[PDB]
Amino acid sequence: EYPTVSEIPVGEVRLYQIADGVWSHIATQSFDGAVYPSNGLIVRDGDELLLIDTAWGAKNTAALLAEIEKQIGLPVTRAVSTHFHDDRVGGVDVLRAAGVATYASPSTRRLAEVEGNEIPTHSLEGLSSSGDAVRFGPVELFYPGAAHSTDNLVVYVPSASVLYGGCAIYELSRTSAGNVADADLAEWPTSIERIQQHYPEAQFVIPGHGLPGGLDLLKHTTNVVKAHTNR
Ligand SMILES: O=C(O)c1nccn1Cc1ccc(O)cc1
Ligand SMILES: [Zn+2]
Ligand SMILES: [Zn+2]
Ligand SMILES: [Zn+2]
Repeated sequence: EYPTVSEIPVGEVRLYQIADGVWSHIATQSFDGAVYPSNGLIVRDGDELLLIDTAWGAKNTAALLAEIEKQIGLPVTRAVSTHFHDDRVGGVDVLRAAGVATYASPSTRRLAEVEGNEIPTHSLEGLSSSGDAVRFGPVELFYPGAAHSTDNLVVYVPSASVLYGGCAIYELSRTSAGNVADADLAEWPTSIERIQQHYPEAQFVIPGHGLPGGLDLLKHTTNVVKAHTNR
């Protein structure tokens, strides 16, 4: 069973194997009195690991590295942050001090610097235009267009048919929008459409928060976004 927020003390990290050589990591963080679960991804690349997104803070990200060594035992050599918010880049300095090469799009690096969030060291080129895709080792990176944020990327694992949608995709159990201060409401459903059209073969779909599912998370997200648009 997939872990939920009441099962994870803030400061601890769970791993959940999705497929051969593909895990999610789950952590929790408090914000404005409430506690929120958050996902990232781990993809085996030969005898090293590619990390997708931090565990939302320095403390959680150190625990993330320790759980990975405990349960997997392979080195995390590169990390990709899928947008500039703290649940994606919070902990980047911990990754760098551990010798992880940290990556993000120029768009994400630029926004992180303006917000005051931690800044991934390396730039991911070739992703500035909606529909752009580039290979990054064992995954494909895809920029669907602005949605939850103007810079959000999605990540696809072709060997396992795992689509990591990040925060542009909502879990089915989430029926209201949430933190859309930085969203492009007008373009969000169009960007989701681009994800559908580019990865129709996806078997598993991982949201940035909550329970994985299939491609029906995409239509669900469109519904929730349109309802918030019509407030
Ligand atoms: O929406 C987001 O992307 C986000 N990032 C940090 C906090 N949130 C809001 C949230 C709301 C409900 C949840 O189950 C989980 C998260
Ligand atoms: Zn976000
Ligand atoms: Zn988020
Ligand atoms: Zn729904």
